[PDB]
Amino acid sequence: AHLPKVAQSFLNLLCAQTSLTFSIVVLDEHEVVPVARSYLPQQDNRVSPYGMHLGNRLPAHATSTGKVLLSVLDREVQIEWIEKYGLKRLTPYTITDEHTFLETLDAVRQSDYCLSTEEHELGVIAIAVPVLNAQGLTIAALNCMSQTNRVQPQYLIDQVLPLLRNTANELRNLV
Ligand SMILES: O=C(O)c1cccc(O)c1
Repeated sequence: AHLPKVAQSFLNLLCAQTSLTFSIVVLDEHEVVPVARSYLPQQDNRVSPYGMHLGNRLPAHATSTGKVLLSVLDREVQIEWIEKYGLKRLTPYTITDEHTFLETLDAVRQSDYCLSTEEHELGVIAIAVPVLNAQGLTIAALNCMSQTNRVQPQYLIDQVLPLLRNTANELRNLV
């Protein structure tokens, strides 16, 4: 896929609303790649953690995005994926057990969102949702990253998640 241009407007929309950082993320093998991000120069600075700036590749098993994108696959394909690349711990909170990681991916499947709190880098939080195409294929993930000292976990649940779901929903018809 190569359609990050029409999405740039929705992301700035979500940021001007909430002062946070939104992105579209693509799964490549075992790392996930940001392909668009919300940028408003009048209020956002250009210094950002690992992966909040566009370009950087992060491991799938520690990001809210990456866990969302693995939940779609079948269980045996997930298993064959955890076998290949493994789960290297990065913070005191990374999911490194296998039975635990499968039961998360099944819960992110059923529930359609993933909140990951400090599971890749200390002081960073994110909520992600799947972004589908017309055919219903999961094609990317849309996520909201911030620092745990500025945003509380239920604001992400109570407020961001509704907006996230509306925005994913209106992309579906355009991609
Ligand atoms: O959970 C994420 O998608 C995420 C995004 C950026 C940095 C990070 O540590 C995690």
